[PDB]
Amino acid sequence: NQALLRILKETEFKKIKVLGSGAFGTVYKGLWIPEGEKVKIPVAIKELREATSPKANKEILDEAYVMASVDNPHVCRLLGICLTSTVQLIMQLMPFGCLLDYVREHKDNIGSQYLLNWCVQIAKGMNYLEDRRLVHRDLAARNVLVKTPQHVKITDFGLAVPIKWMALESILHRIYTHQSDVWSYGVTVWELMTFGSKPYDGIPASEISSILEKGERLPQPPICTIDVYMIMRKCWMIDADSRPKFRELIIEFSKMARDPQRYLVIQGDERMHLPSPTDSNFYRALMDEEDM
Ligand SMILES: CN1CCC(c2ccc(-c3ccc4c(c3)C(=O)N([C@H](c3cccc(F)c3)c3nc5ccccc5[nH]3)C4)cc2)CC1
Ligand SMILES: Nc1ncnc2c1ncn2[C@@H]1O[C@H](COP(=O)(O)OP(=O)(O)NP(=O)(O)O)[C@@H](O)[C@H]1O
Ligand SMILES: [Mg+2]
Repeated sequence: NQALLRILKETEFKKIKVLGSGAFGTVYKGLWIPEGEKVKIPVAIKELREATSPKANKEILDEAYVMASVDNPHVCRLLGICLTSTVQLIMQLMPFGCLLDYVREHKDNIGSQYLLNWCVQIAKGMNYLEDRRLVHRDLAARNVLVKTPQHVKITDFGLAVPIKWMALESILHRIYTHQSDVWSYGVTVWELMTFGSKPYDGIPASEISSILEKGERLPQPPICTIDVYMIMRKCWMIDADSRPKFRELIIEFSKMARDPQRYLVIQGDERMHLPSPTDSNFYRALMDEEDM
């Protein structure tokens, strides 16, 4: 459906403030000025690294239409594109940022309820991408965006190097499947349970494949019970077909989310903020009106 990707003019939007960069380009906080109107609508804008040719832009558009066609509460959708020399991409602005920075800044105030619900939502989004036959290839806490504290969405999928998030067969044989995404999901969960720790911190990326082949894995986070750690370890099995399926990950984390303090051991957990019905309805009406 071509109607899901809006082709924008350079003159109808403006970059306002840089937000960061990653690997494909630089992300800005921007404003869309609807023509003939007086309003300023905040947007996110990604300007590509290098300028491109009409041929490479066709490759861009072909993938852009796919990323504009997703429809799931836990998966971000691409909204627009500006075909300038350097192409500019447009999606919804998430004022809370990515989940990695969120858990790092709130590391002393995040309860077991939020952590397990984030795992559920990430698996729900990943299960949708598999249903659409879309391989993520870059699943990580940095590519999980926070719309509201109770609602996260996965982003930056389908962009065919994050060595420390890749499955062993991706490092060794550039093999990317939905089962290699499960490995990245396991590392993503590890990031959340360590409140944003860098996986294999201090180990050179050139040696990661060596340590994985000989049997070493990311260590058990201090707040994790053995039940949670064994899920992460199953995501990191050498046989890709032995790793759990995302639909299985949804069920298992939903079970643990029903009794969070038995599976996560967090200091002050009984004193952390729970999602209130009053808070969730307020958040929805102001920032998050989608179906759910
Ligand atoms: C020879 N030459 C090699 C490279 C070249 C090329 C370059 C770029 C894209 C391409 C095409 C399309 C997307 C991306 C990137 C890319 O990074 N995207 C993110 C994405 C992915 C999935 C869902 C979603 F909502 C967003 C994203 N982050 C944003 C942040 C702010 C504003 C807009 C944003 N858009 C979408 C494809 C091919 C073509 C051939
Ligand atoms: N729609 C958005 N709303 C708010 N912040 C965003 C949005 N898209 C991206 N960002 C942020 O912009 C910064 C740069 O994003 P990006 O260029 O994708 O880098 P990255 O995610 O760190 N690297 P990569 O793994 O390649 O995607 C990060 O801090 C993102 O969280
Ligand atoms: Mg990203």
